[PDB]
This record gives sequence, structure tokens and C-alpha cells, in this order.
Amino acid sequence: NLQTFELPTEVTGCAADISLGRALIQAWQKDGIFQIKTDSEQDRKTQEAMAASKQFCKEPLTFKSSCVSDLTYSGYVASGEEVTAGKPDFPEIFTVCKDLSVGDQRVKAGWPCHGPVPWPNNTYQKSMKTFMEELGLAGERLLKLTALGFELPINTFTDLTRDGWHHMRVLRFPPQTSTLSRGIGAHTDYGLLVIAAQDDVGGLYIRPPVEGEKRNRNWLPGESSAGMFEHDEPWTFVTPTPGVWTVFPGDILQFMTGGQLLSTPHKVKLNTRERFACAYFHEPNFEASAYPLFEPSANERIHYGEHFTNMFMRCYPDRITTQRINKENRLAHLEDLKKY
Ligand SMILES: NC(=[NH2+])NCCC[C@H](N)C(=O)O
Ligand SMILES: [Mn+2]
Repeated sequence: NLQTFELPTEVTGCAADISLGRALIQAWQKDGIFQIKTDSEQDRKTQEAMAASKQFCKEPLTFKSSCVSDLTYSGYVASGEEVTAGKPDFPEIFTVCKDLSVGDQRVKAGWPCHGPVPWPNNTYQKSMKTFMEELGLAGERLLKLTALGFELPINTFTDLTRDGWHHMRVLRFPPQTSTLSRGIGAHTDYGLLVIAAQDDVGGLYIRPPVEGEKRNRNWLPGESSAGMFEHDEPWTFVTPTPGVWTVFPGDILQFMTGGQLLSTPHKVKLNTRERFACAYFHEPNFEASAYPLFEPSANERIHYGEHFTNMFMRCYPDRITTQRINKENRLAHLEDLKKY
């Protein structure tokens, strides 16, 4: 059974705040996951986002496929389009990244992944943007409490999430209709926090920390966490529970804390019913460089925007976003943006 916490509206660093940060870290180090209780507005905006999702998914595939961009990875993923560990995942997804128009200087400069969300409609954009502003507030709470539990300056993590690369995967998993029950393969997500909401059907499994088990550093090439431990136990079932979001660490948190926190492996199993979920990613700024918090002398850095772009090219190798990245070689502009 998971732990559920209520976050304070504002995190000031008082002793109850430091206590709470201590407990979240502990929960992460034991269960690899915990729940935060939602208030009425957070819940209402979660239900609106789900309702918008189901509506969008009823639309014919040609319409849904039309919501795609060669500037940004925001938009539609068909069931079967995403690749995990060499195998296609089967949900339909609408990814929402930072919604930047063609009038933004980063977009003008051809920065990779920077571009406008191909929204199906304005009502869907309102619901999604209202949901993510609430998720973002919760992520900043969480990041301040985490740094407090680690006896770090309160702003240690929030300093990297100014204009952060926050994004969300709006997922619809189909019922299991074939021999394959694999919804999404065992993977780790790429930022600091993942905050997820869930319908009543159920199907997400997460892997807790295991003593002495090696966890791949998904930010290195040749240490991809994609597919690791998929058919080895233990795997906790995240029971659908009304009035909560779940939170677990992403790749940046694992790197920065030198493994005190682990980027939680998770997978999804197709159920007898279609299953709706939203996964929110509280990320650093695109130009932020993560650093090891407990090894000052260590030179390792993770330029977060390079990690995001790498990740999203390996998910979507044939998507028009990726083609244009290859065509104009915007990975080179990424190295330029590091220096000029
Ligand atoms: N864009 C994502 N969050 N994808 C999550 C699934 C894992 C992804 N297919 C990978 O290979 O890393
Ligand atoms: Mn995930």
C-alpha cells in the first residue's frame, strides 16, 4: 500500500516542510513512488483533462494524425508508433510540450524540439494548460521539499526549472485484443519528477529500489533503462485510487543525487478495458545542466535539452520532427546553443 501526502500550498522551509521532504525521500527510497492528495480544483482539472482525452481519441485516425509538428514533438502518437526497447508500444498519445509560436526566438533559431503544440481544438488546449499549471505548482512544491529533505538550499532544484521544459503525455491504452498484453515496456522517464493521474481501470506497474541491483544510467548511451528488468520481479501494481496523483523520480534526480534516488522503472499492461492516464514531466530548463549534488569535484553534467532530444529521437525515429532534426542537423545547433 502506497504512502499518501498532502502538500502545503507554499513551501517556506519551516521544520514541518523539512520533515515532509524527509518523508518523501524515504518513501521514494522504499517504495520508489508515492501519492499526493488532490484538492477539489486539482481533481476537477484532472477529470476535465481525462474527459478531453477520451473525446479527442474518438476522432478518426486521420484527424488525430493531423495533430503533428516537424518543429516540436508535441502532438499525436498513433497506437503502435512509439518504440520502446525495440518494440512498439500500443497507446495513443498526445504529447504537450512548451507551446512556442513561430514568433519565439528559439523557434526562429531552429532549436530542436521547440515549436507549437498542434492542438486538436482550443477547448482541449484550455483543459490541458489548466491541468499542467496545477501540476507545475505541485512539482515546484515537491522540488523544494526534496531539496529540504536532502539538507540542500531550498531553491537547489527550482533554480533549474525556471521556464522548465515541462511536458505531459496524454495516454489512451486500448483493451488487450491480441496475444500481446504489453502496453508500454519497462522504461525510466527523463526529468526530475513524474506526476501521473489514472482512471479506474488500472495497469501501471513500477519497480521499487532493490538492494544491490544495478540501475542503468539512462542518460548514457549504452546504459539505456529501456527494457531493463521487464520480466524480473518485483513490480508493484499502482492501484487506481480516487483523489491522488502519483510521483516518482526521473533520470535527472537519479543523476544529481548520485543514486540516493532512483529513476523508477515502470511499465503498463493492457487491461480488459481501455485505460486513460496522463503522465506529467516536471523538467529542468532546456538549457539547464544537471550536476552531481554530492560530488562537487565530479565533472559529469547532463545538459537536459540534449537528453530530451536524444530520448525523443530514439522514441520516434521515423517521425517528421526527427527527420527535420536530421535534415537540418539541429543536434549541431544544440551544441552551438551551449556556447553562443
Ligand atoms: N517519451 C516518453 N516519455 N516515452 C516513455 C516510454 C519510453 C521510451 N519509448 C524510451 O525508449 O525511452
Ligand atoms: Mn513513463
